[PDB]
Amino acid sequence: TCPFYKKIPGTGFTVDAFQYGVVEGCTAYFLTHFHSDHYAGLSKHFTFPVYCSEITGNLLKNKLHVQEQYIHPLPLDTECIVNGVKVVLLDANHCPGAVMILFYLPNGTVILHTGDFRADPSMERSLLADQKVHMLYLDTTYCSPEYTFPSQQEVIRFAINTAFEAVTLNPHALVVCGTYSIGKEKVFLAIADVLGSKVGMSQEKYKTLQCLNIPEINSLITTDMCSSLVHLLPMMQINFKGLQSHLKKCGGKYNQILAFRPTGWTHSNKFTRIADVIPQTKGNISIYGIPYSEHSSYLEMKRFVQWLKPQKIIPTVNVGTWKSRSTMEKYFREWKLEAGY
Ligand SMILES: CS(=O)(=O)N(CC(N)=O)C1CCCCC1
Ligand code: NI
Repeated sequence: TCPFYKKIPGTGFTVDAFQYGVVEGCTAYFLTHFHSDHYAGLSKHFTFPVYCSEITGNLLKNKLHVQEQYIHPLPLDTECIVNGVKVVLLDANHCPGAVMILFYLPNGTVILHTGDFRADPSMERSLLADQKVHMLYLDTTYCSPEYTFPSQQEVIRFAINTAFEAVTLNPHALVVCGTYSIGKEKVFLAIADVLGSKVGMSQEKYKTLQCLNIPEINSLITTDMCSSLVHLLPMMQINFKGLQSHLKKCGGKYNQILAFRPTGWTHSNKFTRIADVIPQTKGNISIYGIPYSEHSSYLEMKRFVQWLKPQKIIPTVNVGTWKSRSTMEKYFREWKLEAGY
């Protein structure tokens, strides 16, 4: 049974709704981004129209093997008509290819679905500036004031400086970065750039990255592990056992590992500053957890919503408990009373 918050009223449209079989009345299925909780259910046998970004379309075709005739890519920042309804895709500042969707309903209502997003003041000068939005379907992942983290720029500065220092001190150190989905590519690309290396990875991860329209990508990544001193591994292998095992396979080329686990928020944000972050260490292996978020902080979310001034908000994350739902509704009312809308 498809839940109400994945349906767009007054249309034949759903958003991120592929795990419910054939949804009654759905003439077009929108996909905001290529993360498994959102695409769950799509495969080579899907036979309905899918609307998405070009990058998402590349991943559907090459990784899930969806047939080309059912993939409908749309350009960003461009008014398009889909099954008689005007829509616009906007950059979500999430992972590559991720979008927000603006729907202009036949009755005059305007709906924004954020998909997953990291709110930014730059969104205040998109096509959102032009008109009123009545309903907002909101990525509420971190909708509580305890959720603080630094800018992406500050986290990358920390990672670059940390990696460059370690490898300049010991030229026989290897850098490893964890991954389990698309997103957060800047972490490993920025470290490899400062070290003058390509990023080495499996054939499967190389395939994924080749779908993302990143400029000059062939100059930045490789499947030749022996040529690279920055390696990507599955996130599950970023632990002392898994890294010890990987070091053995490198044939005495290296005598130290510096590893990075880009998490979302963790409780150590409530205590510590980014500059003060320290690794976990056992012998010649050190592991850094770095708070690189592709979701809005509480303050970023609050600013976006108080700017947009929607008439109704529908959360799309943390919807499963009465405590979470009550907490979110209390913040939405606070924000409106403070701003005066
Ligand atoms: C826009 S708001 O004031 O924050 N809001 C809560 C919400 N979920 O939109 C409600 C206001 C009263 C009518 C239902 C909507
Ligand atoms: Ni996501």
